[PDB]
Amino acid sequence: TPEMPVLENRAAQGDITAPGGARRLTGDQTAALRDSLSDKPAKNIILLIGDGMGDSEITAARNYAEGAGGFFKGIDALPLTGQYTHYALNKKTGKPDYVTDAAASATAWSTGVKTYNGALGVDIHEKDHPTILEMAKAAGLATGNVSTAELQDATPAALVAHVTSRKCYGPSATSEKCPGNALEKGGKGSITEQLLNARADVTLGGGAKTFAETATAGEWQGKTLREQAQARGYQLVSDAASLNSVTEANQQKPLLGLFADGNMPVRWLGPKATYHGNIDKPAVTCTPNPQRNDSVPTLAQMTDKAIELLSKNEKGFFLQVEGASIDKQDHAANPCGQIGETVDLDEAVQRALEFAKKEGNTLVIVTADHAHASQIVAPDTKAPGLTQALNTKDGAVMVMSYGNSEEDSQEHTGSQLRIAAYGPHAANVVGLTDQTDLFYTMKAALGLK
Amino acid sequence: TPEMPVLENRAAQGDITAPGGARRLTGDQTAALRDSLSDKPAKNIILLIGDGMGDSEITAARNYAEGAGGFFKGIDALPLTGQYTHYALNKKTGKPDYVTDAAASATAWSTGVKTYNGALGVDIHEKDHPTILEMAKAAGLATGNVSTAELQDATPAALVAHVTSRKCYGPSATSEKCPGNALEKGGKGSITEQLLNARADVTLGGGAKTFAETATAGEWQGKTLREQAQARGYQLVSDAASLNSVTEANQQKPLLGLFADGNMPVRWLGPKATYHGNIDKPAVTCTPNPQRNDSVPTLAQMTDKAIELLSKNEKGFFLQVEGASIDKQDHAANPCGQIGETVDLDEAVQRALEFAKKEGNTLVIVTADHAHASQIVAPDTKAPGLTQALNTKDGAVMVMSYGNSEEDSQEHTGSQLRIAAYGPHAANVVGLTDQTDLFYTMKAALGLK
Ligand SMILES: [Mg+2]
Ligand SMILES: [Mg+2]
Ligand SMILES: [Zn+2]
Ligand SMILES: [Zn+2]
Ligand SMILES: [Zn+2]
Ligand SMILES: [Zn+2]
Repeated sequence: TPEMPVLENRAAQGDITAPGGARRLTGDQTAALRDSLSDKPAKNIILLIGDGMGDSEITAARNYAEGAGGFFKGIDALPLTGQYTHYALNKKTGKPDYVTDAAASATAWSTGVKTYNGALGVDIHEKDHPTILEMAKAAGLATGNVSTAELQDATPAALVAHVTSRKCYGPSATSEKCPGNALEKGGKGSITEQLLNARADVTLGGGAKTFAETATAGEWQGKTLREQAQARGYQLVSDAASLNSVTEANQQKPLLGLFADGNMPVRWLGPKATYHGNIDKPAVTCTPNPQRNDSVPTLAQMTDKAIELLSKNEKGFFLQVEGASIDKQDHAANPCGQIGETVDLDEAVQRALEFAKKEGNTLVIVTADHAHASQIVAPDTKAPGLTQALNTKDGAVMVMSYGNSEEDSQEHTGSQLRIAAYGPHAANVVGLTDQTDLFYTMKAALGLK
Repeated sequence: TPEMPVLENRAAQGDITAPGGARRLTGDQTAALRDSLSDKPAKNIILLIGDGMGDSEITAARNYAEGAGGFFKGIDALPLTGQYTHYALNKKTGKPDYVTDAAASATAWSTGVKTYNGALGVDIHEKDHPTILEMAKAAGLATGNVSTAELQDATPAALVAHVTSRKCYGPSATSEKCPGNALEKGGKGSITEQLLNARADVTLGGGAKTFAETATAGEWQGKTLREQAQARGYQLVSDAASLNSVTEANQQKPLLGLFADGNMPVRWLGPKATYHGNIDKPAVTCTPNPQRNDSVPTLAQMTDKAIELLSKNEKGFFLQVEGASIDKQDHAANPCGQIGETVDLDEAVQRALEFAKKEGNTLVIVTADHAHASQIVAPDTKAPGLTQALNTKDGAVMVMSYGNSEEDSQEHTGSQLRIAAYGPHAANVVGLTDQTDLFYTMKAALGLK
């Protein structure tokens, strides 16, 4: 069919010190872009969330990994781009809370309604709203939700659970934090419980431990959430090997991948940024993480199988893939960790585009939930916060900075950030939009009511 | 002719607390976007540089001025969008310097070659390269260069001067800082002298004092740079009233507007951010600047007249307009002063679009040289640097942070930033591009050799 181009090379054209050497473009876009514009309907949609992966996160990753004139074959390759707003809401006044958390933002792009920090699937009135995933499942479409964080953490949970607070993981915490939701108290239940009820075809990530809890009320009272899964049809896999033995993954044989007690281990090791570290200490070179066992699947691997299983549905599918720890390491002021994670995601995003071009009716979207702390500063910056110099692909030093908190956790920031898309309806992310528009853009491309 | 739509409303559709209330989109873009793609040649081009106005600077200003669900009629209204890279070069190794200054960046978009921080119109070998303005003048097109900074400052000087350091304002400093350029030493000369030789039709800004210097060598030796200007044909205006009396402005009657000794006064007052200021001090509300005399033209006012004068050329024109102090107040950790300047810029950008739509073959581009320091943080952020909470249009507090420097000057940052465009060839800004492409995009739109 009329193939929509996917940016093949936005890397520098040559000698960056020479005239025309640093150009990313080779010729005029007008035609190429025009060939990317389609209001055909998406058969499927894959949405890649780089948790806290704003433009600075992207630059620092490219800069370190592929060099300043380099180019991410996935993240940088989506043709249509824009910047979106992601403000949350103050619960009491319903006023904008300029800086959102994982909870409110996820709810935003999945239900189309703004909310307060810490909420999952509810508007500020605590009223429920159906998720893009739920709507899909009803339409007969296959659903998938992948992530490197515990499956209970906001971003993935936002598509299946409806709770007043995000801390309402499983049984124990919900009873004493989300009573109105508590199963025993007559509510729908904990995030975990609600996820198992949700029943999406493919659900992979960490968070094994919240499955150790036993239900209190309900049909499965007494038994651990784990057994309830199995008992209800769920195939349980815990490693690369078992993950590959799957062939079918459908409403009767849903796949539940629990690859870590909590979050999946980080891709790279590197010390954490320190006070004056860019000046008092040697420049860092990132290293692979010894701890991460070779049996723990990688985001791209997870993304790959999901796609392979999900693609079987004649109607189509929906898949959320999250590279969660970009944000986490960003909170930890740990460059190597964070950068490596963005790389991890780029890899997954590559795997998504590859399929996007072959199939031809897919919508690929890459973006973040919000902006974060890290900033690329000058080698000699003498800062008040946490810094650290890194040796980049170019053989140059690059200095990173964390200084928007004295609390030991570096904070999110409120800046608008990038949203790139490729395929049918990819046009709706261009210019300035709001994260809730993302929701509407998925519903309409997918032709959902 | 086929009119290209200019984003009329990306404000929220309604109640931000309700489902679909926070949306900026009202329908599908595909067609509207289609109707914006043209490879027709631009008759003219207007380039709006918000010095240091990256996405965080845009959000903070829209948040405070128009509210989070608000929309900038100028800045936010340009249909086509993308993110570009602006790294500079190390002079010694020709390696990437991840964080450029005003000088190198300006040089990148105007000549099309990367350079080291502090250079104006030279590559790292100190070899000269023609500017887009210079090329335009030769092509027979009208030229204009507008700024709120002293005309000598990098951003506006980059289009007419070729100096080893940006500190080579006029006579004195050049002799002792850019010997190879110094007139008497045989060189082309100081930035001022080079500007006066450049002879662009319209040149308005600040920097009156560098014109008090007297040339040393040359035809006009002994006399002050100012008399030389008059002696050569320049119409010298110094206020709104004189600026409006101009009718012609061309090669024989070139206009030179010097509206301030140095930089033009800022638009808004507001105190400077302080340590723990968001917690220790009351929330601030910006105020207009009392100092700013009513006779000092405003950026939009200046942009307006430039356009009016420049529009007279049957061939076309080229116009660089810079809102300079966004960056200057940003260095100063002064939210009210910084936001005010971004607003000041939006006003001028509106002017540009207004014309852009009427004429029909204009290319408008709005962007910044680099990213800067400010960050929108949480009301209760307990930070190491400079903070300050402000009362926004929403009636909510918005906290801003400055903490990438213990030096009393807040630093630039290397993050990739937005670049929106409207008109012929506006497509070439979509996706990831590099600041030097911007140079090639102007050259081909304007059909220059
Ligand atoms: Mg997450
Ligand atoms: Mg400037
Ligand atoms: Zn997040
Ligand atoms: Zn976070
Ligand atoms: Zn600057
Ligand atoms: Zn600056």
